[PDB]
Amino acid sequence: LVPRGSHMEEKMLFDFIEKDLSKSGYGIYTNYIDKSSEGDITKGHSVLSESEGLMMLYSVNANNKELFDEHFDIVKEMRLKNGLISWRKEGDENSPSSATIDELRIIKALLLANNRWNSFYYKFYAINIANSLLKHAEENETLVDYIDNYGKGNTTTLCYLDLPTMKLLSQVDKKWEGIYEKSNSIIENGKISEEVPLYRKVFYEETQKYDEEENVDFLLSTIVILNRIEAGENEESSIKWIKEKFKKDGFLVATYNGKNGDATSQIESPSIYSNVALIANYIGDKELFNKAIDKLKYYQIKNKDSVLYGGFGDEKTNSVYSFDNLNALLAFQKYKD
Ligand SMILES: [Mg+2]
Ligand SMILES: [Mg+2]
Repeated sequence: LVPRGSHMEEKMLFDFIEKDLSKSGYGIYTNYIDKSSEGDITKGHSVLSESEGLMMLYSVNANNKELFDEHFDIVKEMRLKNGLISWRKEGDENSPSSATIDELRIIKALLLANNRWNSFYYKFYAINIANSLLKHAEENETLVDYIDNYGKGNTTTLCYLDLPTMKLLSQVDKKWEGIYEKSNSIIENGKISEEVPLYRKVFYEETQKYDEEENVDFLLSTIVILNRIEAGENEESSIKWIKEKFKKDGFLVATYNGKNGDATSQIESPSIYSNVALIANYIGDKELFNKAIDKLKYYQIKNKDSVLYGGFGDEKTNSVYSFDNLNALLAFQKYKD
């Protein structure tokens, strides 16, 4: 009953990300190794604003203003002439393109930071980004995924529709209510089936229709589900489906058949388990939460002699993805034992 080694997993994982996947003043690397042997992967030590946005969310949750500011300073330098944050940098070069989901994740961290630390600067900077999203990515109240200096795409991935950020934005300015309402309508009209109450992957603004994939991308649906509930919307049937599936298979994998709900992949991911844990945390489901956390504990590299100690990835090849590690850090942050 006296806690022993509380927050150990979080510490180990933060230590790995800070010492082994980061460079001071530069940011969080996308992969542990910049170039794989044989050259298949080549930009491992680029920095994604995805990674930075995740670390900012973690910092505000951790009430760590110093760490928050250190990653926000890197993001400010990734800002492009259109007001959006670049998707990626390599050394000193920013990519001229942006993804809506990264912009919205950063706006969310900034608005949370303003609420937490009473610092208007974060809020004003978030507004600049948000106004640029409206100017550059919006079409009939729908935000499209992709934006560069020449124009924008015409597809909307449902996991990009960050309802919680749009809700926060609506509290600052009413123009965001229409965006929230359209986004939520896209989500609500995109259920896969009654048997498998997960979500479509993409919405096509031109036809107002969804993809027709037979398989559900599970990670993406967990993102949509987490977004829905944090914004106060209803996900009772989807969460039941996840809880039943996790209970019956004993694991969750990358894809399921949209008709009958059978696993169609053998691949597990720390990002899937992270999201399931964040969902369970949010709704107060302790059993689901522990089940998801147990998977993350199991896959975390526990070997003190591995350079990957504390992290997630393949010990044999030193293959590591920042995205899985950062999502795991967010889940372990909720784990109090
Ligand atoms: Mg422990
Ligand atoms: Mg280390």
